[PDB]
Amino acid sequence: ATMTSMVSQRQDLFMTDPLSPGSMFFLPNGAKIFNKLIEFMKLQQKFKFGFNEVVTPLIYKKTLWEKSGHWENYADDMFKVETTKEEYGLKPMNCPGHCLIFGKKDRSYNELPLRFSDFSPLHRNEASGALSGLTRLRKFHQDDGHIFCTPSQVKSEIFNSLKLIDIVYNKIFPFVAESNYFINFSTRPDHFIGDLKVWNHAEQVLKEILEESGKPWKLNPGDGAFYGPKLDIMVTDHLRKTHQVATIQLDFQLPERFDLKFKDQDNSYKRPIMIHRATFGSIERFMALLIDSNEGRWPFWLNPYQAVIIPVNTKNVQQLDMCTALQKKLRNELEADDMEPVPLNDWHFNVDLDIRNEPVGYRIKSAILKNYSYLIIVGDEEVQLQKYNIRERDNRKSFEKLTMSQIWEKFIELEKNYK
Amino acid sequence: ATMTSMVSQRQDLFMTDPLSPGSMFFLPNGAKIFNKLIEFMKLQQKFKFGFNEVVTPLIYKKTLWEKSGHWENYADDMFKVETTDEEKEEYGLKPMNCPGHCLIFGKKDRSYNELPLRFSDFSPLHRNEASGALSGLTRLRKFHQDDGHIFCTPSQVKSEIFNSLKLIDIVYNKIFPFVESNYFINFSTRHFIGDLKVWNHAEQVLKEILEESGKPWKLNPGDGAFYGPKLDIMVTDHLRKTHQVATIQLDFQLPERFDLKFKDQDNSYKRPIMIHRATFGSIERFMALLIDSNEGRWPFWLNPYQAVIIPVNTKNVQQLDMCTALQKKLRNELEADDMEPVPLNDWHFNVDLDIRNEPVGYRIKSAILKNYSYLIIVGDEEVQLQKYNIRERDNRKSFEKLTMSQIWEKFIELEKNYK
Ligand SMILES: [Zn+2]
Ligand SMILES: [Zn+2]
Repeated sequence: ATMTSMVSQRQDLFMTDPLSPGSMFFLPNGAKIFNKLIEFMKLQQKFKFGFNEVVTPLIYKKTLWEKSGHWENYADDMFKVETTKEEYGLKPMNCPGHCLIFGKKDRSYNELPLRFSDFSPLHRNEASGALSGLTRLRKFHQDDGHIFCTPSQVKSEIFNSLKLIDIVYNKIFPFVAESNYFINFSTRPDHFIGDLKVWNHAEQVLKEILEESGKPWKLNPGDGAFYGPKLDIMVTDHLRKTHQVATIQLDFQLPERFDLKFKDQDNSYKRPIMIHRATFGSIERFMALLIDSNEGRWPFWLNPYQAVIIPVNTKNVQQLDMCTALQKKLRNELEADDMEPVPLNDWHFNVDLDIRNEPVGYRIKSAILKNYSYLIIVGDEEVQLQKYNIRERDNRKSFEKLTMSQIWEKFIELEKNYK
Repeated sequence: ATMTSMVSQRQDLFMTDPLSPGSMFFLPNGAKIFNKLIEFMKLQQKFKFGFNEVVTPLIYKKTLWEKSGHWENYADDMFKVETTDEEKEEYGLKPMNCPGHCLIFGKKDRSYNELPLRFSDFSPLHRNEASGALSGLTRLRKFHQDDGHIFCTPSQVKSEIFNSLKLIDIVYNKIFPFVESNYFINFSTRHFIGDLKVWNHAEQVLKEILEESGKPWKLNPGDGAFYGPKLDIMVTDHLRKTHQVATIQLDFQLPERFDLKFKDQDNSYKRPIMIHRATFGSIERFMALLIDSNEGRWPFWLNPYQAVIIPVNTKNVQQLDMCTALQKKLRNELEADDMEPVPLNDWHFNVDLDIRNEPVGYRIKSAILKNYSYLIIVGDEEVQLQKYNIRERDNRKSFEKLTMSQIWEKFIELEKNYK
């Protein structure tokens, strides 16, 4: 039994049905987690690193995949469909579409760097025994992106693109001069395409980046790719298992095969440099890694169960009213029979309430096994003192006596700073 | 419509390519509108009407659609996926999310206190029509429907319906005043499963709720051939055209056909009554309606271009600084070289800047052309008084001279009103 499957069983995160083999179901909780990760990524891309989200078509004509050469390339690794017969097929990747977007209009050097980002679902057909859990899948969401820029600025872009990664694995996340990840730098093979000039410019720029990075990097000379240099992000498990999550890969083949052009400052037509960018890699896979790392214990913001309120006596009126009040505040929800709707950027916390008639210790225990980030209990003392008893799960000495307000502000100041 | 296409051309909303007929290109501005509408509906369903978002797989075995009953009537325009060098069980693509949610409900044992249990699905849908039957935003192959379903005991039914109507009364009766009611309803009983007197009982409860409604309504033979009664919500067009924006279905067939059950307080298994719900319907279509009605006039909430700053003298440093100050301090963007992450719920505004060297009147030339919702101008008097000149979109005369913070607070208090 995998850790993933186990945590899913416990928290009701995921589902799998034979009617849809290899395709992942997301329950309301897995929903919350997924959507939250995606939201974080979106904010970071749009409001910091300058990416513009687009939504591309899921399926394309055979002729398109033939233009990119990914038709014969992906044979049984890609699904297919027939139309009323042109023989359409489903996109394993976002690349060709994002090339079309660039090609549809006349581009100028002043629009560059032009960066696109797409969260659209991706379907890949793999052997019935090849796919296991979230790591190897059929239908999987990936956060993609592409940078179209003049060579001069390439370095800068790479830098920024790495910074994002640095913020993800080395800052916002646990599990390991001393950093979380190292980098595999993949140089030119013996057989390649595209002029060697821009090739060496690229490679040199990269050598400079990694050199001044401070992060450790393996040279891995000569492996991949005929369309140009790669960078693989490597993070190691607490179990010592080494994982490649995201990859930054320059592509010289698509610009030439899709014939993309941009007006330069010298008023001549030059072909733009394309950069494949990923961070979370496979979102499902990323969630996998997170699961294996935290074994089901989520940071306060990502946690499907943010906190729980337990009254000492189920039949105690004071405690009941107090708890219900705090809940109603923390969840921040509006009645359905009402009219006025919910606004934007208003805070909402899950905050379940246990009304079960069992003993206090029982709800404590069960709620602990349930992973809740914060346990808030109300006894006689809590009632008389008009406060709440709150604790973090991962420490188990906190026990702060806090007012509704103070709690609200604490959770807000939590999701604001993440962690 | 050449309207939607015109607005798409001026605002850079949507793109189309021969290589993908039926699939719409969503790129950055149209994607902004899209994602924002979707976000609104999200918040509303989640923190108000008590819905849980889920993500179902795009691929399902033909066996599923068989067992559901869609493999017969709706298999006509449905799309199939082979992708098999061997069997080839003939997995079909999902035009609709109906069966998936039933799978989700039936997966785990449930009881009476888990109801009403409401899901929602924003997952992409592909329905294949004739090559010429395609209207650009009206009918596509690939589109996103808000969908959603409800599982509740009979006692809950009326309740769940009323609330489900309230949601509508938000979007139409309130939010969008495109034209004391903005809508009227329709009717049902068009191959069905079960007893005739049972379906007639459903028509009795639905007619009973419409009798208790207080809204205009009509009748019709052919709506919702199955699994039971229904209410079609029609909107009178800009000019003399009635459409159907959303549909509310009452389905007694699926619960019995998928063998769904729960445990009533008496500890006996009863068959749940499910309600198919929709509000936005097709988001491409709804978006089309919006485009036609508003012409590219979209309010400050939905607007891709939220505003523009005009430096009456473009070569003046004193004015420029006061401009960029407002820009940077408005969009609230962060440096790309920082390790500083973009927080959540932090406000952001598009608020472009025109440094083009021309007469100020020419930079005002296209503002209301590009359809900016506000026009901000900085002159000498604006620097001396340390404020900005704000001109309202639809107000040809009235303007306000406001400090930065006032523009901030103003915009925030605006987008919070869904203005
Ligand atoms: Zn790519
Ligand atoms: Zn349905």
